[PDB]
Amino acid sequence: GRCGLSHECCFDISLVLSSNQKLVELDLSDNALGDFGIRLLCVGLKHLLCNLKKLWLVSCCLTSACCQDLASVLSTSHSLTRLYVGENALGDSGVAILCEKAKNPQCNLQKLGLVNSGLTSVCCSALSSV
Amino acid sequence: MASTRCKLARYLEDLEDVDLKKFKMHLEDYPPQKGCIPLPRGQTEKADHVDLATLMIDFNGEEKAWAMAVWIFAAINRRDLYEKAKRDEPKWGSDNARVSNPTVICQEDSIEEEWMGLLEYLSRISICKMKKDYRKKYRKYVRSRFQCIEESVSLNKRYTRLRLIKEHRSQSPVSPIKMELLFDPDDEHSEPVHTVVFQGAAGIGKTILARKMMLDWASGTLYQDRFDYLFYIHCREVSLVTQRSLGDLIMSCCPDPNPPIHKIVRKPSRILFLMDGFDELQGAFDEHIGPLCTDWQKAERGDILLSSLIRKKLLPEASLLITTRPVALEKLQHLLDHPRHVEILGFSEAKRKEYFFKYFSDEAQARAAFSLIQENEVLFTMCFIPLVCWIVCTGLKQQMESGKSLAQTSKTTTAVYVFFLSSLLQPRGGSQEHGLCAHLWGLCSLAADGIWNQKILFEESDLRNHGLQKADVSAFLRMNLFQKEVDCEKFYSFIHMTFQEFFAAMYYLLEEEKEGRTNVPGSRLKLPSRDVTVLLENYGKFEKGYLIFVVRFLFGLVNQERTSYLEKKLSCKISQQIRLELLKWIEVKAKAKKLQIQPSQLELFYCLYEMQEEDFVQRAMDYFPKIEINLSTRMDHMVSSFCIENCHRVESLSLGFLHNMPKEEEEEEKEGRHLDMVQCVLPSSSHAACSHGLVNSHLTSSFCRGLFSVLSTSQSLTELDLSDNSLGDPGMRVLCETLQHPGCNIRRLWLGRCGLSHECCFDISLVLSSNQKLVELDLSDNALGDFGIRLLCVGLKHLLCNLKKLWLVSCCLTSACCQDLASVLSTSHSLTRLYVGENALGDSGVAILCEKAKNPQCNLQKLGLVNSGLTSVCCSALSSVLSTNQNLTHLYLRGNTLGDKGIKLLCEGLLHPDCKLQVLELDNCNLTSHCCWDLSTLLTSSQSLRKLSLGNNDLGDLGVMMFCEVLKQQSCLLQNLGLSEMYFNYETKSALETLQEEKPELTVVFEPSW
Amino acid sequence: LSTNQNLTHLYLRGNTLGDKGIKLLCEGLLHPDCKLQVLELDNCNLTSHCCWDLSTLLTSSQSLRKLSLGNNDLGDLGVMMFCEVLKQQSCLLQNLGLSEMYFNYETKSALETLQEEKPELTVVFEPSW
Ligand SMILES: CC(C)(O)c1coc(S(=O)(=O)NC(=O)Nc2c3c(cc4c2CCC4)CCC3)c1
Ligand SMILES: Nc1ncnc2c1ncn2[C@@H]1O[C@H](COP(=O)(O)OP(=O)(O)O)[C@@H](O)[C@H]1O
Repeated sequence: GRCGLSHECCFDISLVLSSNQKLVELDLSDNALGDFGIRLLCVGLKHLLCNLKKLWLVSCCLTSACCQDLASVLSTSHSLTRLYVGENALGDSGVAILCEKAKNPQCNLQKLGLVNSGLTSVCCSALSSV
Repeated sequence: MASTRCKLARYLEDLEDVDLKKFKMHLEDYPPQKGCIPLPRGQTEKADHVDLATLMIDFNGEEKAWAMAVWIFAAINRRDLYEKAKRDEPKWGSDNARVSNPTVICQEDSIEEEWMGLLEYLSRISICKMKKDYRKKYRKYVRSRFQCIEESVSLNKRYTRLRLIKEHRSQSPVSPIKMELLFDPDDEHSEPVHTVVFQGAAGIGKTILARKMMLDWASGTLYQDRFDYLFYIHCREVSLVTQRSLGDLIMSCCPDPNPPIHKIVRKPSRILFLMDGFDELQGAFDEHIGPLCTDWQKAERGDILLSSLIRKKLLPEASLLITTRPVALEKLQHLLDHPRHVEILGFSEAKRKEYFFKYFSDEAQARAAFSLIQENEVLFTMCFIPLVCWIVCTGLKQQMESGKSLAQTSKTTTAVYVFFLSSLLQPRGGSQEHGLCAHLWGLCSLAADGIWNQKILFEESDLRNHGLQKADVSAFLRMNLFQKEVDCEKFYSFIHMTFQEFFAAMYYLLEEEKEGRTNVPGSRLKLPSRDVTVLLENYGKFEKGYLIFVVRFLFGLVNQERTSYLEKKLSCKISQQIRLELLKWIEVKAKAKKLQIQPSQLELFYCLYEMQEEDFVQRAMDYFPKIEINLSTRMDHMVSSFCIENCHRVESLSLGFLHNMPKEEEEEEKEGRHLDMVQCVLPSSSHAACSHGLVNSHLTSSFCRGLFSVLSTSQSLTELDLSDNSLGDPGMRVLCETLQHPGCNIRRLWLGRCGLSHECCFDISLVLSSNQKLVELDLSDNALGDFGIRLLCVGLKHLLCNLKKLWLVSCCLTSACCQDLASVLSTSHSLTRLYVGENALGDSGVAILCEKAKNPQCNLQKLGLVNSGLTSVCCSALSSVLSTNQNLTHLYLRGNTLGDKGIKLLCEGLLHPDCKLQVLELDNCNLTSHCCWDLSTLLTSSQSLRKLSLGNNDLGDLGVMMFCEVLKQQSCLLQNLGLSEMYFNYETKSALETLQEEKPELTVVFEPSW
Repeated sequence: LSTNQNLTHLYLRGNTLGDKGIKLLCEGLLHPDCKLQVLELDNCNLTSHCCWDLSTLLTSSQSLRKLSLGNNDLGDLGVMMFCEVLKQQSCLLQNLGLSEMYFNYETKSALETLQEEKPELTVVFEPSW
């Protein structure tokens, strides 16, 4: 966390997630990476990687786009227990995808970190059903 | 005699420097004569001649200042100045002074109060009165000719801020410049520029815009008040052979009983002519007619008057605004230079609703009808070019006067027109006695003559010839709502030129009222030929208005099923044989000549789009594998998408900016032509600047999803080109999913010179993994970087042996990527050619690029390393590469400095017999005569090489001489040699031709040779 | 040119004539008794329009050997007719020189193939690869 990493690393970190498997927790908070990074990290999250339960990704200067990416992995993730994606630039538009993924019984997530994300009341109608 | 200061300054110039010093001292020490106050020492010494004269006047007054000078000239003994001062007595009026607030010695002094106004009124008599008389009149007059009928009664309420993307110079800043400073250039650039032109589709509203633009500025309205006059001229009244002067043209706008034109002949470039519709110009017009016009008042020919006006040779400073039809641009564009092209677009989705906000009076009228448009998306995408929206709202409005709307069946532009006619011909048309179908033919006959004889303004003079001048046409007039009042004097006309061209197409199918009617109103002659082949033969002529809609509407009309139960007054086998005739027209165009004025491929695609149902359109679409089109709006994207849905097996698709497609020449094998640099000239750093701040919110995931959905259904398509396209990474993701489809079948894909980056390279790597059947990729000139190379490599090594060539030049690549390119080539099966030149690899980068080439698995053959920045230090490596590689045969190195030290190793690099080099490029390599002997020795001793290039180097007379010894050594079984770009005298050429004459085996070429 | 039995060469590069003048040039060699073998018309301010006219003479003229026409508005359509010149077997010309105008692939496209087809005529394209 809090380092200066970016997307090229996220390619390398995605390869690391694919090869370690025994890795159970990762903190990338406060690292200014963006969305492409989330795309590559997701192809990592979905290969020999059910064991990953927690992921810290706050303040990574992430736009809403990444939400399309976070949905698909969570749409297939086996044992992702906690997610911390707050304080990034997702917005109510971004979470509109983040609520679609949560309808399935396969969603083994337990916690959700959305503090200071900039969301408004319009997004509550969605997560209420979630 | 206005200024005494200037005269005193001239006398100060006359004074010698010693006399001037004495004059200053005397001015500072002036004695008290005639109440004269001496100048302060600092002011006198610092002041120049002009300033000192002003300071002398300011200190005491003009009369005292001159009197002081006369005394000083005598005191300084400047007799000539003293005599001149006595000889010349200037008038005491005053010079220009920045005393805006008057100041006097008395404490009360003076102010900018009423006194100023009184003085101004006393001295100012003509300027203000003349300006006032010229202004108010012109303004109110130009203002009251566009309203107050008892629909054209409110115009500004019908504004919209219509789109105005002004063509950026055709070889990013926004600057919409809609109203304010639209004529004004950028910083300086071109201050005296006068010509601006508007490009818009037929029916956009360019005629409306001029009326609005007049109406805006016809009240000042915070428009270009720094511009004095505007001149509206629509070419409906203007015709050939008129022999009328500009003043006659000017007095046409405002018929002044006492034309002040002598005062209108004032301040050129302060007056603007708003010329309207080049399409409206009817008749022949030579863009470079022989006779020339420069006289403003001479009664000259109508086209000649315009000719001088368009060339601005008459009235050299007059500004001009010309609404023009895009198809007619080439005439004026060749005619006139530096034209401010302005693309104008119709209403958007929301704006179309906002038009109904202007139009409709109730939501149940507005909201319900508009809701129908959204469901009818084919109509909705057709709801561009606001004229069609006018048809939509008006026609539906009338339907509400009788019933409820439906799907409206308006899937095509023609379907919009005919549905409008059906509601139009409701009350009296149904009865046979008052059947207007024969009268519909009557107006169609008039419509046909409207362009066949170029008389839009037929007037009562010709309507009586074509039909019932009083009784019947009055209903049609009231149905057409405007046929006479536009001219306002006596002439009669039509609503718009689309209607005239629409009815012109109808008469062709109606067999001219069948062959069993006739009954002409005196028209035994002047019948345009019922044949349609002549229509395509005169197609594209300005004499006939380029005949777009006439031909275009024919396709929509001949829909058999549609018009069968719509008209039952339709054509016969004549239409069926017309289709074959029209089929032949489309057939010949693609096969015979691609270079014509503008029979565009998309323009034909518009035609086939109107003609629904598969087979005829299929035969026509299968007449061209060369599809090179440009797109501007959803409708253009839709018609292109729909037309390609037909047929299959199509070879090549082309899109994007284009208009020039260099720097992408394929070489294949055993070619005499290779890929060479172009880089254009003008893109420079502007291309990179546009790639970052492009924005373009009007371009989205749409405009592409549908079009590429056709490509996903390619059905045995092979080649796709996307060069120069402004397609960014999101569109690239859509294209990659499209390619992923098993049914894409695409063989080659070109995306060079675009603005792509690494996110795409992730998507392009996925595409390479999924297509496999892709055999060639061009990513040249795309600023991507190295991460992209890393992702592209994991792509190159999965289900991807088939890829043989890859173009990656100018991709702003650093050396790092070389570590990546090595590993893939260390494992690549069938990568035949590689182009990675002009990137920032350096000798450090190629140090890896040589390591990979040692293995026998390296099935590479060509190598593009031109302009890569490499130096001699890297030659020691690649020298060993060539001997140890059994497949490389070509190497290109033009523009890269090596020097003879590096080239020395190159000969050793081919010294080994197991070398398979056939082609080498060494032009502009910074090479000298010294190494020429060394390389020549190899050339005789090497049999594998075929062609070599060595231009732009220090070959020298002695060096080029050895090529004769090469010939004298019969081992010179080379195939080609290319030298160029160096000036020499006769002897270099002298041996050249003789040995070229002697040698037919070797194709020696000297480019600068005669 | 018609009335002279000895003149065989004329050089006119850089001199503006325009297609109106060049139109008469074809007529100027229309007479069978013309003995012109070399003509220079590069940089003559010439357009594609007259290319058809001069081409007609080229097929119908046997005396001419070499011609130069660069730095003029030949156009894609105009340079195309040189293929029809080849397709008209009467094209027993000895050389042809065009240069100094940028075009896209199609101009070069037919060039090499017909140069490959034709060894009789020494067609040369200076800016060609
Ligand atoms: C790009 C190219 C060559 O096709 C082109 C550019 O401008 C023209 S044009 O012919 O002069 N103008 C029009 O065609 N306007 C128009 C259009 C449609 C439907 C209708 C109209 C007029 C009323 C119905 C569909 C899109 C264009 C052609
Ligand atoms: N800004 C606009 N607002 C509303 N309607 C418009 C506008 N511009 C054009 N129109 C419609 O277009 C028709 C006239 O178009 P016109 O100016 O003749 O286009 P063009 O000059 O391209 O043929 C009118 O019936 C009008 O309803």
